[PDB]
Amino acid sequence: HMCDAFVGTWKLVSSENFDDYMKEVGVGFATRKVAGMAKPNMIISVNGDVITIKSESTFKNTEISFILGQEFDEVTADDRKVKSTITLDGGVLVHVQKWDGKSTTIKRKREDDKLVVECVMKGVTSTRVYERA
Ligand SMILES: Cn1nc(CSc2ccc(Cl)cc2)cc1O
Repeated sequence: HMCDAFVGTWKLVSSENFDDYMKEVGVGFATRKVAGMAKPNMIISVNGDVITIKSESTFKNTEISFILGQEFDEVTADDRKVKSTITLDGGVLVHVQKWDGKSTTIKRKREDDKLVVECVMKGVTSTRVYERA
């Protein structure tokens, strides 16, 4: 019910430090270049307890479906095989991905009419701002 503020179709309007985030994650040069060019839409829906987040771009369409607090396997757009858990903490969707003894966290929050996505890998944060399509 509260997760309703996230539901809809969103379009990327700005990005900061995404290349640096991808470097910290271990993404190679060619994938960074093509992924960094993408202007994805993010489509979020809910059906009962199941949340679906789709990312659609010229680089790589992805779709994850999950229940809050319940681990799932995810193949990321850059082809990492990760174990993911997504929870809703104080109104923020918090997505933790674990692989090869590493961890990254993606937070999605509503701020004004934006959906702000913060991606953190060690000390490196990328901020990506989406608005309604
Ligand atoms: C935060 N984020 N992630 C994507 C998918 S593309 C992607 C590429 C490389 C990495 Cl490391 C993560 C994601 C699009 C977007 O706004």
